[PDB]
Amino acid sequence: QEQLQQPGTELVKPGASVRLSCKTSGYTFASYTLHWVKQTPGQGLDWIGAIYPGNGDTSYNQKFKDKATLTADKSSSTAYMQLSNLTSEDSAVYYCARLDWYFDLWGAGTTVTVSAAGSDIVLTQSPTSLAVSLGQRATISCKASQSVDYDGDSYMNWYQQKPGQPPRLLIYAASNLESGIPARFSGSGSGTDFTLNIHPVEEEDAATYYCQQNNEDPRTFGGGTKLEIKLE
Ligand SMILES: [Cl-]
Ligand SMILES: [Cl-]
Ligand code: NA
Ligand code: NA
Repeated sequence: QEQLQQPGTELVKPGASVRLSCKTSGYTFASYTLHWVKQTPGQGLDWIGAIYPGNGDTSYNQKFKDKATLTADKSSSTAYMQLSNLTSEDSAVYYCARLDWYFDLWGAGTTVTVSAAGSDIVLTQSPTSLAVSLGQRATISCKASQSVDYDGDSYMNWYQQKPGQPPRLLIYAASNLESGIPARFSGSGSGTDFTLNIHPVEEEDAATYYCQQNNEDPRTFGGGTKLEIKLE
């Protein structure tokens, strides 16, 4: 089975550097781009950059160009991201993943806790949290600052992250259910406006949902919507 394995936690000091690892298995490491993603409560997910492990070629989001360095070690099938000059602003969970929807695969993420006691497309989700009773409908909006469409296809996906589990693809290209996702989920929209629907909601559906566009670089994500069950 294909896996990306990341250590759970790194507790680190301001000003230090930390090297995060992503040990891959179950597929040819050299042949698939790997991406790294930062998660925070307020900013949702941020695309850091990506590496093609076969040759080591990298691309970085301008905002992380000095903070992150991506490398790949083909002899151990492991990708690494160094974060340098740590500050409190680096405390976050960092995932490695294959982000193209057809190869969707996520590691469980490494929590990096920096501890000292002392024209990109913007995606806006609405609401950012909601509680819905069992059996009822959850509806969540994602709006982009510019169109994410090309040739009649929307380059926008939705991701779900259930509590304690890695993120996973839920809907790709606006309206397609990923394999294995239940029929109670549905997605609509085009251009700049998209909507996720879940009905009837079940307990398993409690999760954080994120939209993402990959029409233009850098790939960007919404800030996340946390759905809970409203106990009745
Ligand atoms: Cl809102
Ligand atoms: Cl269902
Ligand atoms: Na391998
Ligand atoms: Na596939």
